[PDB]
Amino acid sequence: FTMKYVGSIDQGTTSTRFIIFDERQRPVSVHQVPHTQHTPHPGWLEHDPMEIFRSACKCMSVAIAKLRQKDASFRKIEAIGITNQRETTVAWDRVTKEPLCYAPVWNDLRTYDITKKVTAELGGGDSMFASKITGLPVSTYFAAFKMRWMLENVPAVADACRRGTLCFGTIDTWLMYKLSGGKAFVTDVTNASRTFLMDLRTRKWSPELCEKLKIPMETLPEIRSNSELFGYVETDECGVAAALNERTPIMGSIGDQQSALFGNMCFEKGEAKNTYGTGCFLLMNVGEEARFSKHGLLSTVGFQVGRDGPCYYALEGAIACAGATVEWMRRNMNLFSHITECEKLARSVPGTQGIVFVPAFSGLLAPYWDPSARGTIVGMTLKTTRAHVIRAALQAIALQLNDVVGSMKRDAGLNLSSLRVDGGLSKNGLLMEIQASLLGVDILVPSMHETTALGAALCAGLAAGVWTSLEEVKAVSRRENSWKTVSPSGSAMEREAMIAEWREALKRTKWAK
Amino acid sequence: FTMKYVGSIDQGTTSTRFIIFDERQRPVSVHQVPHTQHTPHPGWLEHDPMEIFRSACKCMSVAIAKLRQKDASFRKIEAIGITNQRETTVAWDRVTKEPLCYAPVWNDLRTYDITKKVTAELGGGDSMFASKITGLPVSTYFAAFKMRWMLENVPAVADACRRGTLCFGTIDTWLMYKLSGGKAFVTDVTNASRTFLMDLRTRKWSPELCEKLKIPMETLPEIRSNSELFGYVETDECGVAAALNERTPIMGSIGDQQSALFGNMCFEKGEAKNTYGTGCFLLMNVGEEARFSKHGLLSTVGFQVGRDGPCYYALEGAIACAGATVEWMRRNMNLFSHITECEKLARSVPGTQGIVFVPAFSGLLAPYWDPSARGTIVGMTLKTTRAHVIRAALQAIALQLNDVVGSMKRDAGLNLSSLRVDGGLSKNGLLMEIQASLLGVDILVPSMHETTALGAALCAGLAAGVWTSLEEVKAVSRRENSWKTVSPSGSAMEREAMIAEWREALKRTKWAK
Repeated sequence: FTMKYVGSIDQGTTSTRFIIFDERQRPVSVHQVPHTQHTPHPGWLEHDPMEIFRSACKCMSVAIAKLRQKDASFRKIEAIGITNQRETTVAWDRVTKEPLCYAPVWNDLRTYDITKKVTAELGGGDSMFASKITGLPVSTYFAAFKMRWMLENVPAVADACRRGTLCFGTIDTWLMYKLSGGKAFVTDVTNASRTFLMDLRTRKWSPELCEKLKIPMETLPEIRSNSELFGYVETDECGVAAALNERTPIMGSIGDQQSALFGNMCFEKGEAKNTYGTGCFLLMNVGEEARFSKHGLLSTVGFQVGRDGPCYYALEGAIACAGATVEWMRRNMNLFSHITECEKLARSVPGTQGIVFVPAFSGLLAPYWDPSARGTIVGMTLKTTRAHVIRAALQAIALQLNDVVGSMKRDAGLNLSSLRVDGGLSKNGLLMEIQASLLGVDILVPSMHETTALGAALCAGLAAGVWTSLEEVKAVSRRENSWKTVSPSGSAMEREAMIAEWREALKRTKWAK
Repeated sequence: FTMKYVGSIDQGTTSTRFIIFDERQRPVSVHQVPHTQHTPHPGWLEHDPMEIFRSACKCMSVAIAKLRQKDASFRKIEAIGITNQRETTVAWDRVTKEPLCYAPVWNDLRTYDITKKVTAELGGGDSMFASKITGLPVSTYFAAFKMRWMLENVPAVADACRRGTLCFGTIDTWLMYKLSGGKAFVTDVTNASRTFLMDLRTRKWSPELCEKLKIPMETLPEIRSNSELFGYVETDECGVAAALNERTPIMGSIGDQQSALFGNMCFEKGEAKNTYGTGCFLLMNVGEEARFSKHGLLSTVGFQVGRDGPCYYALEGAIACAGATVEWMRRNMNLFSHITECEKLARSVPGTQGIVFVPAFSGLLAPYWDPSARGTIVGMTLKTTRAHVIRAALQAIALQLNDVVGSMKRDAGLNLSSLRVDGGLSKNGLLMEIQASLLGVDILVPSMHETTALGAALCAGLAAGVWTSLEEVKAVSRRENSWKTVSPSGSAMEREAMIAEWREALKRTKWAK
């Protein structure tokens, strides 16, 4: 008949974007809007929920209008998916339809005290005590402790709970709620596994944990899968219902990192993806039976297509300062001026010439979690230059990623075929080359990199019949979107030495608790 | 009645200078001449003895001619003092009055094998086997080991020793020999305390040591004080005699660090000097009985005025990278552009906010000697900037001196009353401030900065009758050349946290082999 279009709302930490994809999985229109990073106290971070909602409406409004110019024919989007910064938690009132306060963000640290209380009083000192249930350890990261914090610290959230009018939700839940004009109150499986309130295997709330954590189960959305009807766009903000033309269904919702796992087509077990952002997130499909880590890695839902579809599980590892380390060398240290210079400088020298740079600015994590680890450089000499330091920082990222994959490989009980990679630092050739060398697998860099956004459109398109199967979805990707492989070149000696040098380096990073 | 003037030959590693001073201790005329750095093998360094000799003659000539033009009251130089690069060793012939080879320089590593032979066979493994005699460990620096090397590897030397036509001399001896036409074969006690052949307690050659090191006592100069008649300039190379016009006595000889100690007026026990060069050298006057270190510091003669006058001893500490650290951050790391900016950037932050930079690029020295230590930075966060890193560098210079000082304080059973500072990094006002807070004593910075050259002018002039006593020297100086006094200015708790962070940091710097 004619060209069909699916919409993705990509709700991130620093901004909101809306992207329209056509049926050949190509993004044809985009708009982006930043929202304000509220830091009321040191280590705290909150976002304005209404600002996020509007950013989303505006993005939808402009992308549509721009597409209308490119294709005077376009009329309707078949369905819209949402992908979102996870763990961030919105508190709101069922009837005023308004937020009770600003949403604490996933990396916010206000809940540190509640976090000690939980592991001591509830876990007897074991921070992993609920890990066979949720997949997670206790930390400031997860939704639940944000909910507790709002209950304990914000009068409005208190009354509203008493009155039986309190809604909690992650950003997918808030968005779907406000988009539908208060009609939908749902969350998908990937997002709900980041709350600390969901049994990972059954995919249902945990009465046990909501009791002990004292979150009143009536405050929580219905859980669903990543691909099925959530509701429709009813709303009029920024004139969106009118910008869409027919009633538009919402048919995809999925956490950003899992979305990137899905948009990179990591459909079978052992298939993995790393997103280099600020920021590194690595996820591996472990298959249909959930696996639990003996190394501190997270167990989480990878994705579930359909009310009745199979739930695939993931192991997840993170690095905090990846693209942040490059920004730091640039903006904080004046080691170079324009992002271009980073790779050029690191390839200017043959190697790091005895130095290690451990950029644990925010602590360690991964499979060696250490909060007191700090940014460290060792081994310098009067021959050491900034180009060694830059290459060192790039090596450290890849070596942390190596320890993570190495942990995953043992926890899942399987191997890594290859690593799909997206985000900023994957535009860095030297980074990818060192990474392949260490891992010893091929690394695939996608030309169309809007992968996180795509995963959401995939979920919504599959539900809406735009695509019929994972099979079709892959075949379209294979046809439409070229790739670039980076293979290992590491001569097996160089690799193993570099790891033991890095081993030693890690011993010198403990700084201050 | 008429203006009196004293001359100073300052024969350093990279060049030679002749500074004329008036009785106000003002420098009125200078001329500088470089000499070639012959580096025939890696780790090696030697100078052309004769090139050095003509450097000084020509310095004398031109400086004297310049002062006759610009000063009508100038008639003659009352006396000449020599200060020099210590340990650098010349072998020359008693009759030809020429050198048998170039002079290994203090930092030349050719004597390394002979150094391990000595500590293993004479020391029984203990490189300190002679420090209660010489104040020194076995090491590539000292003159004895350069002499042995020359007897072993240079035919003409071995031959000349054979014939009894051999002279050995540090640069002071060589200069005074050649300047006097060969009439004076003398050394000062400061330079002779760097040969490894002088018993510290008598200030005489140790027949025990010359035996064990197989140096014929017949090849060595007579030891004298720093201030007394050495000889007279008689040579006419470059017309010096003609220039000098009258007959001029050489009446000052003193190794370069002891001359900085003397030029900065450290006459009493507890007074110390630090030269902020590449490069840090700290010397403390410890009184009239030699004191020995439990921590690796060198014991030496500080100064002796008069033929058998009172001899003041000293303790010597060094750090390897100071000015070198500042150049490194500019040149290798791009942290700043002009040298101006270093103190500017370091000043724009109130503290280091946790980070420690130990710039042990070439190993650790001083009282925690470790050649495996490498340059290392601990405690960085994403709030850390170049400014904090600059600051931490400067702090680290001060911290290392504090360690050297505390160690000297213990060893000599005494406090530090003031530290007189000089060298390029002494113009860094913030560094000067951190060091005063850290030590808790006043830092004195002289405005007439030619302090190394002046110590030699003062030796010669005390002996010639220009200044009548040590007290007149101090009064003229206080009268004529302004000192800057820099006071302690912090809290004892900030001090103590800074020293605590530091000890910890040191613990993470081992890296090499």
